[PDB]
Amino acid sequence: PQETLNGGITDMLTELANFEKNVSQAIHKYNAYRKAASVIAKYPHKIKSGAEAKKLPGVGTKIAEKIDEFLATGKLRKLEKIRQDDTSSSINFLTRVSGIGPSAARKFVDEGIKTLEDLRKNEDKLNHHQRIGLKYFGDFEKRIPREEMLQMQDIVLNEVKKVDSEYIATVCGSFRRGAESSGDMDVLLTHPSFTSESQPKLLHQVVEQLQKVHFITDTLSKGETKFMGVCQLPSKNDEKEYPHRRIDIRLIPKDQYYCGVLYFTGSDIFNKNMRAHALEKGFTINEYTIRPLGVTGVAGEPLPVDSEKDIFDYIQWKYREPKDRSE
DNA sequence: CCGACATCGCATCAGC
DNA sequence: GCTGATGCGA
DNA sequence: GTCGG
Ligand SMILES: Nc1ncnc2c1ncn2[C@H]1C[C@H](O)[C@@H](COP(=O)(O)NP(=O)(O)OP(=O)(O)O)O1
Ligand SMILES: [Mg+2]
Ligand SMILES: [Mg+2]
Ligand code: NA
Ligand code: NA
Repeated sequence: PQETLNGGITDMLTELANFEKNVSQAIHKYNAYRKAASVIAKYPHKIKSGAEAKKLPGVGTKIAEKIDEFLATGKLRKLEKIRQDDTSSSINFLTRVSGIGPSAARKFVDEGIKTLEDLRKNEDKLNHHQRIGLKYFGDFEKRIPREEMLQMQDIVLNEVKKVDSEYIATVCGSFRRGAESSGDMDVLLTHPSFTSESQPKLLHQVVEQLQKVHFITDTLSKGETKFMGVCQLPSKNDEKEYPHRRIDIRLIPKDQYYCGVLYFTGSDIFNKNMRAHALEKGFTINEYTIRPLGVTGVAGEPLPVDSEKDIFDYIQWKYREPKDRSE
């Protein structure tokens, strides 16, 4: 449905969502507000009353009232007030820095630190993730065009095969679904010598090579199975340098790779749909495995999976190209 | 009336 | 020192 | 905040 159809309402609900997470520390009210924002933004009619919207799953009494006040006054008093609030609005803002959550932001604002400049003055009070978050605050809220993503995929698949040609890597996320832009790069990785019933060196060697050719520039976190960091395309000729980008690389056992690929390909709402279909079918799907329920409710052993399609077959669903997995 | 609401790897903190 | 908890991003 | 056992 069109943007400014009920855009005024969904912006209201998303604002309310973020204050719940970042200021009130009420994570379930956060998800609640977003569930309503989502179900309304897909509703193909301009909403006339709070009662009209209350018919949608996720829209209860309190949001129905808020919609009324909005439709009648063009604003929400509680939201207007909380926007005015110097403490609460500063807390909400600081959480836009990756590494700073609802709790850290609460602390900074307590001891007087409210803005980016305040963060820049106080580097010694920040940890490694947060410094990188501050350093790339602007870049991180930018989107990545598919053309850049393709160029990034080139570098990654190249350097990975160059380390060891038996590696298997797949760029998942929205990129794999064909999207015209992406928020980050989600890379999945496996090797024929790494399974469930089974070398930690496998992930480290890939990160290292990518740092060598200077594709990876910073590191947020890194273990034996998951890498979170920053990456940048090399800049061409004398043209303006590319934004720094968020990139994830995680090493998955060969056994669990395609449950991994399928899950991390998304979309979000496709996953929950395909998890519940799926449920009436007597199977249970997580990111690792698919297991059979289970005549009382016991899970049997993990079932063998050697492609995405296998998992589609178990639950008797027609395989669907990542292109169509928007839900 | 009252609990569930997605889930997990990693960094750092709190406590011993 | 170690172990578990907590915060964080996704 | 919403839904439902
Ligand atoms: N809450 C959730 N429930 C089910 N799957 C989820 C999930 N959160 C993440 N995933 C799975 C499904 C997601 O598709 C996949 C990648 O996570 P992202 O990179 O955070 N989201 P995407 O890459 O699609 O879009 P973009 O990055 O351009 O903003 O991880
Ligand atoms: Mg992504
Ligand atoms: Mg991601
Ligand atoms: Na409802
Ligand atoms: Na943040």
